[PDB]
Amino acid sequence: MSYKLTYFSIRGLAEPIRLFLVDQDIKFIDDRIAKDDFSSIKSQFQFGQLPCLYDGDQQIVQSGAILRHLARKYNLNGENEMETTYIDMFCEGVRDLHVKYTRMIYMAYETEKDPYIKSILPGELAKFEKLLATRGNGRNLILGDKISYADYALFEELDVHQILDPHCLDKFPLLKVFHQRMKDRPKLKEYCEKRDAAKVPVNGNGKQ
Amino acid sequence: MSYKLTYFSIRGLAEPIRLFLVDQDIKFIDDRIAKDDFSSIKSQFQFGQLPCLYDGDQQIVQSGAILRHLARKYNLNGENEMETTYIDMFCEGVRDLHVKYTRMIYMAYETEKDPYIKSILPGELAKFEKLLATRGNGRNLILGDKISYADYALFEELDVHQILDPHCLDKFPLLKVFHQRMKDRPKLKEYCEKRDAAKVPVNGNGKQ
Ligand SMILES: CCCCCCSC[C@H](NC(=O)CC[C@H]([NH3+])C(=O)O)C(=O)NCC(=O)O
Ligand SMILES: CCCCCCSC[C@H](NC(=O)CC[C@H]([NH3+])C(=O)O)C(=O)NCC(=O)O
Repeated sequence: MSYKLTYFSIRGLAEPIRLFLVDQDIKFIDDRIAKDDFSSIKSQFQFGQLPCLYDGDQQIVQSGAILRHLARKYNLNGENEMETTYIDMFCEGVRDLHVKYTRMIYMAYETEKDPYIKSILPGELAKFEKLLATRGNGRNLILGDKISYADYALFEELDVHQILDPHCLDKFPLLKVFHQRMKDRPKLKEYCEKRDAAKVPVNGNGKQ
Repeated sequence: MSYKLTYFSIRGLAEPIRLFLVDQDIKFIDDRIAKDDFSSIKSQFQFGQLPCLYDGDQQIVQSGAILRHLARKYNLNGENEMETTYIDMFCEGVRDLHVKYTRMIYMAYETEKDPYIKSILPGELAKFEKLLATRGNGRNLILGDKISYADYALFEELDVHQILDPHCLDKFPLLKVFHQRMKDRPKLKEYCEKRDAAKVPVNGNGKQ
């Protein structure tokens, strides 16, 4: 196949890209590497890291650049400049939350999980609840009736946070409904069921 | 008057945006706020954070989204899909280095500065030295002859690292020369010399 996505055998940074491809029914090689095999191939990647998307003869690293490239190719980058900017801004906010999440996961899970759930996460989710409402009253997708790459990133971030704290979206009905809407899309429903059956690790250290 | 960039009175995340605006002769209000004034206006921003670009009636937060929007608007976004993807990838790499840099600056300057300079920074710069060479043999700008938004980000990242370690580019001829080339652009030369004579801090904690 012409698309190949190389990453570790976890959800991590690649999962929104996987979700984009699965939902759009773009067939790809999901190339999942063992942690010990990475050293021998790391020099092949431009910053020594994954994920990497091979798109025909093009080798593209950096998850955000991969997503935006696919978005342009498949018309999921908004319909005008303002929409393009908005989904970019939204998606960058999602990345900020993921940074806070991964710092807690990898550096301080045993002591910072509880405080993160109680004192950090609610205020961060509230920013998205308010933002999501700006188009289509937040009752469909980030841009309203048309899907964009930012929807896959937000879906994943809400999903991993619900694993972490099953009740984190209780006070956020728009985010809760958005999450379920995205999970109900036929190709994602099937994919997420298989992902759960295999208990795919969210992170590289087994914590979630 | 049609642009206002609101950020703290440091270089930080805003500086590549300032550099883009100045060098492209885009007039803007450089709205540099005091740290104690931010608490009172925090809720006006979509993620409670700066920088913010007011572009006419549009309010755009997230430094990467801001710079990508300006690049589209002023045709500094590459001339085809591969170029646009490439500069995105390159610029995201620059941001990754900045994350390493700021973590050290804000969380462990006294214990981690020397190990950063000796044992992290050189391998990170080597990645950029190799990558720079893929277009124009890396002997002009990131895309070869045409400037792009990524050039401003690479320039600022190289400059702040040269403040940290004056000798860091000695053994990277392409990056060294790129830095020389960018600093000699007349609008940047004027702006940067005024900034540095005014002792504008790189970071918010007085370390650099
Ligand atoms: C234990 C595996 C799980 C770690 C989770 C972090 S994502 C993997 C990490 N890659 C990155 O940090 C990529 C960051 C880049 N900014 C992006 O968004 O793609 C990597 O290749 N790191 C491997 C390495 O540097 O050796
Ligand atoms: C305090 C001076 C030093 C600031 C250095 C960090 S940048 C300022 C910080 N903003 C961000 O971290 C924005 C990150 C965002 N991902 C972006 O790229 O714009 C902020 O508004 N923080 C203020 C806050 O959260 O209250």
